[PDB]
Amino acid sequence: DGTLHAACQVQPSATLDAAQPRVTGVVLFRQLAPRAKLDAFFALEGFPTEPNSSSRAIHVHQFGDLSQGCESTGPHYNPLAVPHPQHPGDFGNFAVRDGSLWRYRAGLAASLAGPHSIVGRAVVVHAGEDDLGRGGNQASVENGNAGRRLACCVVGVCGPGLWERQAR
Amino acid sequence: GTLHAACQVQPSATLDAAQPRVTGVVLFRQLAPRAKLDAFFALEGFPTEPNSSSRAIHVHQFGDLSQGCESTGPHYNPLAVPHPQHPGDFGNFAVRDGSLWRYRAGLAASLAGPHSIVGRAVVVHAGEDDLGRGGNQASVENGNAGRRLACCVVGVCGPGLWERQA
Ligand SMILES: [Cu+2]
Ligand SMILES: [Cu+2]
Ligand SMILES: [Zn+2]
Ligand SMILES: [Zn+2]
Repeated sequence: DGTLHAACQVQPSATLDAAQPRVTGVVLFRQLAPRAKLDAFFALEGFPTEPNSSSRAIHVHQFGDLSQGCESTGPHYNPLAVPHPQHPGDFGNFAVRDGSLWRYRAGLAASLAGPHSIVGRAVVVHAGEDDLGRGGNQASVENGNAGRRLACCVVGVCGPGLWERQAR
Repeated sequence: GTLHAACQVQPSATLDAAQPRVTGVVLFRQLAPRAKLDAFFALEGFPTEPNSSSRAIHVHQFGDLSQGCESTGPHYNPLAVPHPQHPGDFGNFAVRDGSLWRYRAGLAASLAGPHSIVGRAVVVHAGEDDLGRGGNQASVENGNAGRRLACCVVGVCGPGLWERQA
């Protein structure tokens, strides 16, 4: 009703080397009301199956600009000028098992509405684990040392269908 | 403050093997929240015969590429008006030798406000928009512009693309 829905078709970065994995999938967002915390769904494939598991970071980056693949999306979206991992799109780490990632998350800080909306911004999936600001360099407090940008998408307005169908 | 947006046009995920593969960029610039929108279109990949052709580009309701361009919904119509008065009804563009290149000023779409096209879809079609003059119901809903070939989700971007791509 006042519920907001968004979607993001994660696709490999245009700038990848042949050696890098090619990650594809979907991120869905659902926010029951403007003041509500964000719910999300993440389902990705294309990670290496050996090693059989890994931890990978996903965040929101400032610009839905895929002109240089994921590189052109800019830094973590940071409308309140705070350190990582206080950015609204700091979604954290996700467990990859046998090449796949499948996870719902709730209580996210980001919004689909208002001045700090992530609609039209980028979701970026990284090669590495987010150290959550606990590493011993400046990068830790910018991006969590999450490493190379594997795959990304622009967050789009969508209907309720995708979320309803996925939930079943 | 000026707003800029970009849309990285790519072939639909759901094309068959015999359809053309159209790629390129649409850039947007809005000087103030209630200014008319300026847009730049630069695409390639159209069939090179017929050497000349006219092809429609529109904004569709949903930035949803789950089914490629098919899942982007109908034309975005926040102000409840018939085709071709939708804000993202960009009209027909001259394609010559596979390519399309055009600047349009003073479009009645917005990057700001409740009716923003940010996060919606730009869709490039195989045919020409009949601009509401086709003589049937579809004509005043979508202009009978044929199949959806290529699309993208409109993204917030910095000033750089607009300065360089012109
Ligand atoms: Cu990131
Ligand atoms: Cu269209
Ligand atoms: Zn961050
Ligand atoms: Zn229309």
